[PDB]
Amino acid sequence: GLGYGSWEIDPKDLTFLKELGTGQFGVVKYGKWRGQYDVAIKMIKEGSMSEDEFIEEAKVMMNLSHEKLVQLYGVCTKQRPIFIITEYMANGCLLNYLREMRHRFQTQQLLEMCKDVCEAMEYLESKQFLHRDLAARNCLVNDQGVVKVSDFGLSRYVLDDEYTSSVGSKFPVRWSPPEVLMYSKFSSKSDIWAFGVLMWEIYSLGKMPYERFTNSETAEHIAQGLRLYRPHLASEKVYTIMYSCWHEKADERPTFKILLSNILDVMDEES
Ligand SMILES: Cc1nn(C2CCOCC2)cc1-c1nc2nccc(-c3ccc4c(c3)CCC[C@@H]4NC(=O)c3nc(C(C)(C)C)no3)c2[nH]1
Repeated sequence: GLGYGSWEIDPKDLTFLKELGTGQFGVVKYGKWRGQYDVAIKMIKEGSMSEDEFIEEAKVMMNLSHEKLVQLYGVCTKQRPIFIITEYMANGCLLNYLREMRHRFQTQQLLEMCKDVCEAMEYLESKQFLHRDLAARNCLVNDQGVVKVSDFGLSRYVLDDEYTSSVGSKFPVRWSPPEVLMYSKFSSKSDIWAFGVLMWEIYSLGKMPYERFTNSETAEHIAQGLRLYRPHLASEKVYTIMYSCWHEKADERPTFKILLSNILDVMDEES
């Protein structure tokens, strides 16, 4: 009503029910909107976000819609802390889901998770919109086992130098290409490299990439041409696709449209 924009949700319409976890912007909770509809609510901790810049960008993010992207519903900005309201995903983050051995996933199921994420990324690529922190920890799973991409773009609004600096403790070193580590040069092709590492995470059931190395050692080894190698559950055809993401030259890595075609082809050959 009066005083609320299209983007704005009235926080008094929210009921808070459970805590889901804590991350870069603070606490995230599960709740209901108008006593009926499941939602997730990010409560943005004081000092953690460039708030005015995010609010202006939220207008662009409200127009991004795809079945394999976590859906933004709105924001609450007339009070602090500000809230970000999204679709609720009942089975939690992909990294923890992969690590639960009781699921005993079949190889067909693993390739379907890769396809879910590739569909989302092809859509963002079509709108020239980078994720910038693609990894299994930033994907979520719903009650039907469908994987969706979460928190795309939000890296631009983090005020913590240990996350933003390429030599900081929280920087995603193990998901980054050589030109990001050396010159901090981000592009569609750095999202491509990260997607290859995510495919490796899926087929490895959530092991840490380069698990015997530090971040510093990983950066040096990548520069010398070392790469991750084939997980036991990945076929030769699947490993070819993930490895194509790691070409030293950025312009020789595929697009997400090409990767999606390749994944569909392997599904037809291995199903
Ligand atoms: C967990 C969980 N368990 N369960 C069930 C499992 C079965 O038993 C009952 C509980 C459900 C969930 C669950 N559903 C969800 N739906 C929507 C969103 C979230 C969500 C998304 C992101 C984050 C969290 C939560 C919590 C930790 C921090 C994290 N990152 C950011 O906040 C952040 N990171 C960045 C960047 C990438 C910019 C650093 N920005 O914000 C959801 N979590």
